[PDB]
Parts: sequence; structure tokens; C-alpha cells
Amino acid sequence: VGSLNCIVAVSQNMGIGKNGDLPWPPLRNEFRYFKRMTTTSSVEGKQNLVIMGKKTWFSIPEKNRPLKGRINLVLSRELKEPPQGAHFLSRSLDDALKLTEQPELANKVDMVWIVGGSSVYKEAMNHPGHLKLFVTRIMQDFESDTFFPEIDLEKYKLLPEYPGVLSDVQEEKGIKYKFEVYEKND
Ligand SMILES: NC(=O)C1=CN([C@@H]2O[C@H](COP(=O)(O)OP(=O)(O)OC[C@H]3O[C@@H](n4cnc5c(N)ncnc54)[C@@H](OP(=O)(O)O)[C@@H]3O)[C@@H](O)[C@H]2O)C=CC1
Ligand SMILES: COc1ccc(OCCCCC(=O)O)cc1Cc1cnc(N)nc1N
Repeated sequence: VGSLNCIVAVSQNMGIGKNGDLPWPPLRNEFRYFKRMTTTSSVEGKQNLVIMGKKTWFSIPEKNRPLKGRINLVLSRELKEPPQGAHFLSRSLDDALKLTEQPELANKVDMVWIVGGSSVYKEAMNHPGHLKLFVTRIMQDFESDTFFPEIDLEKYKLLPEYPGVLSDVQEEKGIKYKFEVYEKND
């Protein structure tokens, strides 16, 4: 199993969602970036694994579920089996990461991408180890009801650039945004 990563798009006020939807109007190229980053695997014969909470899973339009070309794992203690369309279910993040080491997945998974929501991001971000955060900064305030956890910049270094990630300002639907990559190792 390869690297562990979080990927998120976040407003200036740290918003990531409002009532199970994104706080801002759809940004087509931003979604294309998410798709490209989470799907693209460095290793031949492997796929990336996406880990998400239950509410995040059900926030994805049914047409886009499961995220194609990726192994889809849902976190829940209430569910008794993976949701329709999903591949795996784990009770905890630690359990999910342990599963990747089991003979059923260790040979199949390259990168692991945590794609939400708030509590899953928080635990990953505060757990010792090598972790990258791929953060799209939506450069406006948007009314939100769930939020990205604090990024401790003493720990998370903003990288000056990263291959495959544009460094300049993007704009769709009159909304400016930019792509960032953070890395810790503790
Ligand atoms: N802008 C962006 O980049 C992103 C935005 N979002 C949006 O943000 C909203 C935020 O979602 P949020 O409310 O945080 O919900 P989550 O997706 O984290 O789902 C919360 C639920 O997930 C299960 N869960 C979460 N963590 C764990 C864990 N460690 N172990 C076991 N089960 C877990 C649930 O199940 P249970 O009660 O069944 O045990 C818990 O009630 C989403 O609705 C989505 O629309 C989501 C991702 C990215
Ligand atoms: C839960 O995170 C997401 C999951 C899906 C999603 O839709 C993207 C459609 C792309 C098509 C595909 O991947 O096949 C959007 C999100 C939210 C999200 C958006 N942007 C970034 N940078 N990170 C996210 N987690």
C-alpha cells in the first residue's frame, strides 16, 4: 500500500458542506481535478482506495457512485454491510487502514485517499505518520454547516508546487480558487 492522503475543497470560512451538498455552485473543473487526483495510480495493476464517512457516501450523486476506477470504502458503525454500490465497510479509520494490509487488499491498493467528512479528516490529520493534504482553496465565504478541521502549519508544510497540480489561480462561475498541497511527517 502506498501513500495516505486527504483531499478536500474548502471555502475561506472553512466550509466544506451545507446539508449534504457543497456550499458553492458546481465547479466542473474542480470536480475533474478531484477525479484525476484520486483515480490516477502510480503503480501498474493497482487502483487507489477512497475512504469516506457514511454521509459523504450518500452526498455523492448516485450516478457517480461508486467512484469509478477506485476501490470505495465506507466508514460506519450503524451499517451492517456496505451500501448499494460500495465495495467495503469498516467501523473505524484504523480498521480501514488495517484492512488494506490484509491479503484481500495489500496487493490491490496503491494510494489511499480520505475524501471526507469532517471527523474522518480530523482523525487522519492528528494521527502520527506521513500524510499529505490536497486542499482546494475556494476564495470566498460560503454559508456552510460542516467545516474542515484546523490545519496545524507547524506540522503541515505547504509545498511550493507539486507535479500534476496547477499553481496559479483558477476561476469558474465567477469563483476564484487555487490548489494547494500540504505534507507532514511525524
Ligand atoms: N467540500 C469537500 O471537499 C467535501 C465536502 N463534503 C461534504 O461535507 C459534509 C460533511 O460530512 P460529515 O457530516 O462530516 O459526515 P461523514 O461523511 O464523516 O459521515 C459521518 C458519519 O460517517 C460515519 N463515520 C464517520 N467517521 C467514522 C469513523 N471514524 N468510524 C466509523 N464511522 C464513521 C457515520 O456513521 P454511523 O453514525 O453510521 O456510525 C457518522 O455519523 C458531507 O455531507 C459532504 O456533502 C464531504 C467531503 C468533502
Ligand atoms: C466526497 O468527496 C467528493 C466525492 C465526489 C465528488 O464529486 C466529484 C465528481 C468527480 C467524478 C469522479 O470522481 O468520478 C466531490 C467530492 C468533494 C470534493 C471536491 N473537490 C475536492 N478537491 N475534494 C473533494 N473531496
